[PDB]
Amino acid sequence: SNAMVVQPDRIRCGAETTVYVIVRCKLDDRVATEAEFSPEDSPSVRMEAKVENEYTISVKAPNLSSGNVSLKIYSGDLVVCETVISYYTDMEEIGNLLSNAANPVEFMCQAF
Amino acid sequence: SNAMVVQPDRIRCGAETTVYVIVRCKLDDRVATEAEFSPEDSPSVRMEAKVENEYTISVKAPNLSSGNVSLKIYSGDLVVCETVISYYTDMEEIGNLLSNAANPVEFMCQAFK
Repeated sequence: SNAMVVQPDRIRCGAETTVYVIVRCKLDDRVATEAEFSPEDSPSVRMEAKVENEYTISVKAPNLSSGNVSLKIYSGDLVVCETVISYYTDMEEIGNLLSNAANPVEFMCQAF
Repeated sequence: SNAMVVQPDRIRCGAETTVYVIVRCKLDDRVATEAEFSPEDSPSVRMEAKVENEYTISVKAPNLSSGNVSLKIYSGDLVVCETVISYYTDMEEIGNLLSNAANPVEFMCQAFK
């Protein structure tokens, strides 16, 4: 799409995180740039976004609950990025890290 | 410096990860760009680095051991970025996340619920 990368696409709940969106089309530095975070079962949230450069937008992600959140970025009534970013809690990530670090396929003495 | 942001600056050991560097000065598109990862007790690893745009470089980070790694970005004999990135393991991050809880009763209630 037009959004090359949304770094990071995963956000930890409660942690102040800055999301960076690199764009392929040079952004118009004359229009207004804002972001919209839409959770699953919650009203949308309108965050002001900073234009770091002709291809880079930054936004301080809001403290939302766990689950998936849709991220839109309007560069002046024009959607320059439409993607989904996921929120997660500390316990969720600890459980995923244990499920990853406790895998007998990671041992594999011969791996065959 | 010339590196506005280097994201991510932390890399999980097993997970293949792409690092993005935003530069303050225009990049020459027609010049070969590479990266140099210097670990603490290991020889440096050189990687092909893609110039994504006039201000953005991307590089696939190599699978290194945990600790701090120095990242140098060369735009053809020209150092455009010099920063440090940290490698971490699964258990290290588990400990870091546990260190963020309020009190042990919280973690116990969340574990036994």
